[PDB]
Amino acid sequence: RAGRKGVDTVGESILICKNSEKSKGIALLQGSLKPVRSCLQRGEEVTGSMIRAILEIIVGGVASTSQDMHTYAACTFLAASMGAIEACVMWLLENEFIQSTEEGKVYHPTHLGSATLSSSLSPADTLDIFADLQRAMKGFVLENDLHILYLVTPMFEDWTTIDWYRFFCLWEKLPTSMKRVAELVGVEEGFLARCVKGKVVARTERQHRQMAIHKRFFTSLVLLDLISEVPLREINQKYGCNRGQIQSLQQSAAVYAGMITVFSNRLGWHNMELLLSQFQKRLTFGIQRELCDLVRVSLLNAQRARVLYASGFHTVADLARANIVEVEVILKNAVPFKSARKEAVEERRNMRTIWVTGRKGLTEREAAALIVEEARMILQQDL
Amino acid sequence: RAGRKGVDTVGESILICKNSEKSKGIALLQGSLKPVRSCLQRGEEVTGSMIRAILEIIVGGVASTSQDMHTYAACTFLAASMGAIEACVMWLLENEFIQSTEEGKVYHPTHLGSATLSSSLSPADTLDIFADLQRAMKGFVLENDLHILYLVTPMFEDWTTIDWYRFFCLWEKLPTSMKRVAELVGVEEGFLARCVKGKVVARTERQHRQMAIHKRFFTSLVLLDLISEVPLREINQKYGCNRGQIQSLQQSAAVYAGMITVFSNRLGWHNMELLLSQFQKRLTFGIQRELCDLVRVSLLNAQRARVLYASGFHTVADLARANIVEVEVILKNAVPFKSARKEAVEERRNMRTIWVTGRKGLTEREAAALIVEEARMILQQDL
Ligand SMILES: [K+]
Ligand SMILES: [K+]
Repeated sequence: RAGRKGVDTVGESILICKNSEKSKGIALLQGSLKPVRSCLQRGEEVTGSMIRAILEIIVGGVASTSQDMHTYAACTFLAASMGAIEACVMWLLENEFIQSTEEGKVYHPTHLGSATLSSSLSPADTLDIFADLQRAMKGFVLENDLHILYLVTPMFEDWTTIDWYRFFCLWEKLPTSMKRVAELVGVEEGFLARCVKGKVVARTERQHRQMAIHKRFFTSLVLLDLISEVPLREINQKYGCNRGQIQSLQQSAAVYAGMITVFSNRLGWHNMELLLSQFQKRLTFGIQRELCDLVRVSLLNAQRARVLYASGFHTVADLARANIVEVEVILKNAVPFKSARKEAVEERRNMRTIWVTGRKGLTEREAAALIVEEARMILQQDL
Repeated sequence: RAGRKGVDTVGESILICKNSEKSKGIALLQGSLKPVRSCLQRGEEVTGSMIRAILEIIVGGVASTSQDMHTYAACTFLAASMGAIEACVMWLLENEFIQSTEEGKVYHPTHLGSATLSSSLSPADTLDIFADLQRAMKGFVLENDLHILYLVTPMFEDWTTIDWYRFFCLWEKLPTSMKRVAELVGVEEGFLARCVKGKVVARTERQHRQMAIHKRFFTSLVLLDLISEVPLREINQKYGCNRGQIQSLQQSAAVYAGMITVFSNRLGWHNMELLLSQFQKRLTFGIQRELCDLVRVSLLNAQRARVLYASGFHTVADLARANIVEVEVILKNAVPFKSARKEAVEERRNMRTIWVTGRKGLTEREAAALIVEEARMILQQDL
């Protein structure tokens, strides 16, 4: 990124080092990129990338027989550099992903197969997800939205560094209704104590998904406050994570929530599907059910939707009838100031202070007129 | 075992083979024993045998410091053939087995440590056992003896080849009170179906202790009927296992039941200890609580104790007052015949038909007199 084309004569790069790390710095300047691996490499005859690859072609209906499988193996990048394929096919058979009809040896997708493909889910993750859902449908808590959120809470990657001492403090202060959900999932208070007392991550044993469970329940709490319209600064102080890690999490959970919804629909689990089908939109914007209609407008996010709701505008229909200058004023009240704000400067009438995507700078007035204009266009398309 | 010392001139050994397996047979005749491994060998820096070895010397109080540890490492068979030790010490620290007091670096046993040593349990198994007990004390079924038996049901080795189709048939016919115990443990009906329908053992994943759970619950059912004085032939037909596999199981479970009882006592878990402390004796002989007093006599097993109980002799005290020839007759009624038995042969008055340990052949009369004689000696020692 050193050197602007058409602007600079040269691009300069400086790597600051010490005498001790002097040799490692030179290694980088002379270093070159490593050769590209296939990521489908084989004491592991089976592998995730291959299992998914084989599942996609069989369920999709472009690979039926055993001859089609090895023909596919020829097209891979792994074979370009110049058994394992057969192992993945059996794996799909053992775990009810694929069917075999002896037309000798022809493979067809199951309901679980077609569901996994439509859900864009990884076959390795689908097994635990399928069990987790069946476990939840045997005993489910409906008095709050926490248990539902847990099912759509992603835990395939760490989104933040969790302070366990902070976690235990929230555990005790946690209401009884949410402790019931914790117990029902696997959250044991004993494991939480062995985390604060001693910084033993363990996780060496495969059976230590016990760690992931507590990380997942911690995350669901964050997502619970998030769709409860709890301020980002409160969530930051309460949990110990920045706004960057949160936004990356909600956009991840919004997508994941859609996956579990599709997965539940293709298996015929209507009751479970019915509950989940409202959280994709709520996780995206971080809102409650009431603001779901307002946030259809492009410029209206969580903060702008709430202040317009609390001012009499509950729906797009109510927002189309709106007086523009009234919308503008309500927007002006949602701004965050360090001092308890909420002189006359008439030189700020042209200040473009509202950002969009692929944006021209919008004034607070122009944005308001756009919100009312868009609301009317949507109101007509609703008929 | 070919050649009797002082009897035979030679010992002959014949290995019958085919032309195809001819070469493998010669390999055995010329073959010799492999060198003895240390079984404490090290991508495994930690190992079970070492962890147990280190735990025993610290808890026992013969190894306190870090110098004592490597001094011990010198005495091992592994070092005789001529790092890992330090890894095991940390493991004992991470899992609350051992304490460290910075007298720089001195290691002491915890309550969990001293309990494991007194229980003769393996440190690797103790972790899951400790969790299983804590899980059981949160929700425990007392209406039957099944849930208690599960806690003392050993599953570290396979004692028989379980027919899963047979298992599912017993599952449906299983009463509601015992289905509640199954659910409470982990027995899912879905996994039972995927065993009968398809012979997929899986168990490749470490998290597949789900297999062990169903094997363990199957075993507890056998142990339940066993202490319910259900005939060995019925248990054989019902489950599909021989009397040899059963006897090896009960003597294994009798010992294991004693271990869990001691383990519970050293942790202060009195309520749990109280329930378990009656099953070591019942698992040994395969009896109900009523026969616990009778089986104190050496010659009285499960079968002989029951027929004497059903005939008026409930205790050793009642058995000391007994008329010998009456005891003899009751014993004669407990014999199993193929025909519906239960001529006059007075030539069988000297037939030694009762076996003992380190035995002279006992007549049904001599045995009866021994039972009454022993009962009197015990009755006096009871005072
Ligand atoms: K929007
Ligand atoms: K006895």
